[PDB]
Amino acid sequence: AQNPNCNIMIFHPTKEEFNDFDKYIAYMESQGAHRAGLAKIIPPKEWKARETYDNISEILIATPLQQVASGRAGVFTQYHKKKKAMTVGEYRHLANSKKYQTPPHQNFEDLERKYWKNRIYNSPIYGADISGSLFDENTKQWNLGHLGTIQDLLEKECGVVIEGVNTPYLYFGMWKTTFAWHTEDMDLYSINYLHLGEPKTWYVVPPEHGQRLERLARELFPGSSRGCGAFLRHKVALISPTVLKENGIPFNRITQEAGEFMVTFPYGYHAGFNHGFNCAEAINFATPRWIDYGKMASQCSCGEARVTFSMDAFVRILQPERYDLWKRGQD
Ligand SMILES: O=C(O)CNC(=O)C(=O)O
Ligand SMILES: [Mg+2]
Ligand code: NI
Ligand SMILES: [Zn+2]
Repeated sequence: AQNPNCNIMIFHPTKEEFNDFDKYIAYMESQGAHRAGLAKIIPPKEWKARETYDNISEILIATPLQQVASGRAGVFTQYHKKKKAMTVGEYRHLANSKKYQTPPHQNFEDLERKYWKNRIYNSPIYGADISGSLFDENTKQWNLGHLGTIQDLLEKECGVVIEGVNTPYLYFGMWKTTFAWHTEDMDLYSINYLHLGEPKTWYVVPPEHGQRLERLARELFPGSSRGCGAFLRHKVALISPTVLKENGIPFNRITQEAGEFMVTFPYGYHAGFNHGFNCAEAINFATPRWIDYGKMASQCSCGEARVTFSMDAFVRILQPERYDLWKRGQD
């Protein structure tokens, strides 16, 4: 069995290997990359996402989100307070202000220490989940707006044509902006490209151990667990690496830098934080290997998770017994 310790793997495809996206995902899996839940892909030196980032300041962040924490430094939830719209140039200036900028630090490990010590005492503002793309239309390789759609994959594997669309999302971050512990909708893959700016640190639990994380989370967030049998679908709970280690939960960590891709694999729980002003693009995708994960994915039916239009068909076809309850939670 390849990668039996479930380490995060880093790949350096050549320009020739970068042509065929599906084939390269399958290659990475042949080497055991999925066992980690997360892989890094460093593009060939010949590749670029677009020519420059000099002309992005007028993009609008219609609903910036202030991430307010409650709890203790290593075990907390966050809620999202909506703020007034602002442009990317306005947001960048805000991120660089004395109130929000990255503190002085020695290296990524020192900054990680500072994040976990101090995150809860601040409320950073995240420009998350903005439909759009920064890939040039002429970029033919690993262009996150030109991937095969999940609806087409389901149709190819299962024969059933379904409604829905699959487009990318932009994320504008600042110091301490945080993504809570989660797997993707319907335990899909994700791919994330860090277009510009400061790094993003990731934590991940191997898919084969995801239920260990869920059991810890039920213990640590006991009111939330009573409220909902899949409350990590709410995307609000954080648990630090120190707490994970104290409770024997298997996990790994890695820092993504500008110009790098990360892939999350089906049922790979992940969480993390941004080092400073940055912009990422991400989208969900599927492969044949996903189908069995989609059929077994947990679902939130309490009302909190509320998701896209396109998840309806995935539940309806892959999980018909759960469909009626889940759709009630949507309405
Ligand atoms: O970058 C973020 O805030 C969160 N991204 C992801 O969870 C992802 O790409 O799957
Ligand atoms: Mg612009
Ligand atoms: Ni994710
Ligand atoms: Zn719920």
